[PDB]
Amino acid sequence: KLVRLPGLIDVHVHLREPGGTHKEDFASGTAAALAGGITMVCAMPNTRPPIIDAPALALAQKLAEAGARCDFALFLGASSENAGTLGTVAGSAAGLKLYLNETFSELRLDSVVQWMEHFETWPSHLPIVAHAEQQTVAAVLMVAQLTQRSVHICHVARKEEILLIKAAKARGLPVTCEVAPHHLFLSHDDLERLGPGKGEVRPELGSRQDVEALWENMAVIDCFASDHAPHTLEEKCGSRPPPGFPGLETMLPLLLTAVSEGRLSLDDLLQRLHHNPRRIFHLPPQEDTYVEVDLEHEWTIPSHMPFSKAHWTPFEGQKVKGTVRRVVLQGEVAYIDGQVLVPPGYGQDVRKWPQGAVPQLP
Amino acid sequence: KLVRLPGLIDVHVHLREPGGTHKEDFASGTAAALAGGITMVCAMPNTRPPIIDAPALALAQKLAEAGARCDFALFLGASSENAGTLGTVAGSAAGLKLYLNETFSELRLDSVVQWMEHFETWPSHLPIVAHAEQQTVAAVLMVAQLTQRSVHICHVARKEEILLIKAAKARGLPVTCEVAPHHLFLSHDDLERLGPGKGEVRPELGSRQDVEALWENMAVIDCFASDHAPHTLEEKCGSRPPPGFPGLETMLPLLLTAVSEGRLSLDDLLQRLHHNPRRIFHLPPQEDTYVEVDLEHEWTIPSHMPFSKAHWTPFEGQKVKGTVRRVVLQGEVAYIDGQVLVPPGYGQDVRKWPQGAVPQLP
Ligand SMILES: O=C1C[C@@H](C(=O)O)NC(=O)N1
Ligand SMILES: O=C1C[C@@H](C(=O)O)NC(=O)N1
Ligand SMILES: [Zn+2]
Ligand SMILES: [Zn+2]
Ligand SMILES: [Zn+2]
Ligand SMILES: [Zn+2]
Ligand SMILES: [Zn+2]
Ligand SMILES: [Zn+2]
Ligand SMILES: [Zn+2]
Ligand SMILES: [Zn+2]
Repeated sequence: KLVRLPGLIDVHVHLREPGGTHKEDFASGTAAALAGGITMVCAMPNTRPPIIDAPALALAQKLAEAGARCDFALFLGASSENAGTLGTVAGSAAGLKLYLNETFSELRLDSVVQWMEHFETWPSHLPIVAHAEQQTVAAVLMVAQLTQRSVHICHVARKEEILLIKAAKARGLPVTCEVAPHHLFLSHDDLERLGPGKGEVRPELGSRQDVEALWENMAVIDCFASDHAPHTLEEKCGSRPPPGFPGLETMLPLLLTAVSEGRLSLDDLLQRLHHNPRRIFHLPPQEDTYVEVDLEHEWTIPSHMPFSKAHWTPFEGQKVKGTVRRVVLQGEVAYIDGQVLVPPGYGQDVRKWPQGAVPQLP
Repeated sequence: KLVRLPGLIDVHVHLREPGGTHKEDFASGTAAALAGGITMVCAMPNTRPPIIDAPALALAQKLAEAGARCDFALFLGASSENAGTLGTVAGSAAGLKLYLNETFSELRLDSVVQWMEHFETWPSHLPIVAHAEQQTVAAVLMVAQLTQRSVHICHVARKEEILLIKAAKARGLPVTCEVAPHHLFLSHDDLERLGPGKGEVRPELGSRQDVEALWENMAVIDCFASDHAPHTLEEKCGSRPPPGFPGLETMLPLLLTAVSEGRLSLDDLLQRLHHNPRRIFHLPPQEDTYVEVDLEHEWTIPSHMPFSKAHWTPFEGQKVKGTVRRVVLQGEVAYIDGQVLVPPGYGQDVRKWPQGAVPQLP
C-alpha cells in the first residue's frame, strides 16, 4: 500500500547551469529532484555567470525552461553593485539570496551597509533568504528589524543558530528558517569516514549536540531544504575541495526513515516540504501533481544515486526505510521506480503563472 | 487597479442547514462567503440534527452538495456518546469540533474524561478544533499533551488566551489558533450601541485591552475565521437572544481596512486567510480560483449585508476601505459587484477530491 503525498518543494538547490554543467545541469538536477519526490525546486544564483542582473536572469530562465523536468523558480543574487537595480525583474524571481559568509560563491558583500541597502531596495513583499551562519544570523536579523521586514535563514546547522531563531520567534519577529538533511543525519562522527575533502560543506557538519538540538527544536524549523550542492568526486577529493553535498535523491528517503521511527510525523514532514515552502515563498499549487511512496521498503544508500552528476553521496552506507515509487506532475507520469519519463523542458517557471505572482499593494 | 488574491478559506462558519434555515442555509451562506471573497468554508456541526453520527453527516453532505455555491468541508461534532464510533467517516470531515463551554450548541461534554476519550479515539492525523475559553484553553491543551497530539483553538478573544497560547508555542507545543473579526474590531465600548441582545456572542466581546493584546500578538494568530453565526434580528432582540454574529460579508473588508492603515500586511492577511487554513486542515487548492479586490473604495457598513439571512450586522456604521469586486471559482465567474453568478450546488466537498484527503500512514 502506497502513501500519496502532495508535490514536494525544495526551496534550496544548486543546479549549476549556466557554467558548471559537469557538476549538474537543469536536466540532471531536476531528474534527481523527481526521483527524490520533489516536483518544484528553487534554484540558487551562484552560477557562472551568477544570476545578479536582468541579462543573466533572462539566460537562466531560457536554460531552465529548456532543461528542467520539474517546475521551478529562480533566485536572484545580491551583489556589491546591484542594490536598487533589480526592481523590474524582482517579481519574476523566487526571491533574493544574500551570501553573507564564505562558501561556494563570489557574491561577496563586504559591509553590513550593503545588506541594509538590499533590504531597503528589494521590494518589501518579496522573499529574502540568507546564507548566515553563527553570529551572522543575529546580524542579518538586526538588519531585517531596522528595515522592518522578514528574512528566511537558509540551512540552519547549529544549536546556537536554532536557539537564536527560537528566541527571535518568541519576540514575534518575522523570521523563518530551513534545515538540510545532512545537518540532521550527519555529524562530526562521520568526518573520519568521509575524509576532509568529501566532508567539506558550508555550514560545516555539526557536533552530536548540534544535531540533537535541531531535532529537539523541530517546532522552530519551518522548512526542510536539501542545499543540493553537487560537485564531482574528483573535485571533492582534489587539491581545493569545494564545499557542498548532493542531496535531492536522498532527502526524502532519510526523512521517511525518521517518520517510520517516530522522530517526527508525516504531517511534520509535509509542513516542512510542502505547506511552509508554499507560504513563505508564495509558490503556487501544481495541478494534478502527487508523489507515491512505499514506507516499508528497506534499502542501503549506495556510493552514488542514479541521477545527480555529482556521482557520489555522503550518506553512503546509511540504512533507510521508505522510497519514492511514482511521481505524477501536471497530469503525466514523471517518474516510476527509477525511470524518469518527462523530457528536459517539461518543467515551467512558476513565477510566470498568473497564480504564481506574489500579491502586492498597487 | 485591482489586487488579485488567492481563494480565501474560512475554517469556522455556521450555515444552519439542516434545521435552522430561516437563519441561513447553504445557498445563502455560501453566497455571503463569495461576496466576502471566501471560496471555501468549513461548516460547523451544531445544526438540527447535529452532525454527530454517520447518518447526520450523510444528510449534511447531500444538503451541502445541493445548496453550496462555494467549495466546503463539513465538521463532525463530538458528543457524550460518539467517541470511538466515528472512525469510518472521520476522514471525510473537515475535522472534529469539541464544544467545551456554554454557547449555541447542545453538544455538551460533562467531563474532561470525555475530552480525553475523543482525543484518544479520533484518528491522530485528523484535525481537532475546540471552542475553549479562558482556563478551558489550558485544560484542552493539557488533554492534547496527555494524548500526544495537536489542537486548534477556535475564536481566541482575550489577552489571557492569546498569552497562554503564546507560552505554549514557546514550549514547542503543537497548538494553533484563529481569531474572529469581532474580537479585533469590536469591544465593550460597542455594547451600548449594540444593546444586550445584539451584543450576545461567545466568546463575549472583550475589553479594549483584550483587543489590543490580540493585535500586539498577531504573530501568535495562525488564522482569521469569521465564526459566522447568523440569527435573525427578531431572535437577537427577543426574550432569549442566541449568541453569535454574521460575519462572512464583513470579514475581508474589515481586514483590508486594517491593511490599508498599516496594522498588518497583505502577506499577514494571506497567511491567515489562505496558507495557514490550508496547512492546518490539509485543505486542497482550488484550481482557477481567485479574488479581485479594490483597495481604494471607501464605504460604510450598512444595517444589513445583502446575502446573509441574518439581515443585520454588528459592524453597522463602521467605515471601511476595500471591497470585493470579482470572484472566479473553478474557472467561472462566481461573484461580480454584488451579483452571485453560480447556482446552489456549484460548490463541492473538498474532502471527496483525491487531493483533499488527509495523508496518513497505512
Ligand atoms: O553556501 C554554500 C553553497 C554550496 C554550493 O556548492 O553552491 N555549497 C556549500 O557547501 N555551501
Ligand atoms: O460557540 C458559538 C456558536 C455560535 C452559533 O450561533 O452557532 N455563536 C456564538 O456566539 N458562539
Ligand atoms: Zn519548459
Ligand atoms: Zn548556503
Ligand atoms: Zn546553497
Ligand atoms: Zn501566497
Ligand atoms: Zn455540488
Ligand atoms: Zn464557538
Ligand atoms: Zn462557531
Ligand atoms: Zn496537506
